[PDB]
Amino acid sequence: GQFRVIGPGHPIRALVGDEAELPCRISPGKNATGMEVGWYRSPFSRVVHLYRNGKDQDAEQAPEYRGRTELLKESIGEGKVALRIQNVRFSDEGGYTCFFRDAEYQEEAAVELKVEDPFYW
Repeated sequence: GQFRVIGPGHPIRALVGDEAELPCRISPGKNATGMEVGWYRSPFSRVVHLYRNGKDQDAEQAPEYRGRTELLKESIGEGKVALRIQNVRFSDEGGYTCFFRDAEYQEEAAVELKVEDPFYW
């Protein structure tokens, strides 16, 4: 085996109508720009976002995420990425799984999203 994939040890907190950033990275950090990086949605494992061969693969993500997601690559050269989901809604709450795949090697990490409507604060 090679690297492990890890996410934050806390849930991500987002507000309805705003953006949420779900981070994940490989450890130890190394260049992931050339790897396949993906995010899937619990519990049917629908694809939230898939990056491969240096491109976001719009056609491979589930229809509902089209136009709502971006993979932030600022730190991908150091093995870290963040899935940015726009216009968050309560239905986005829950579990997500991130994965980094290098050739035949792949690892994953679980990320949880909590959502609140600030109007009701």
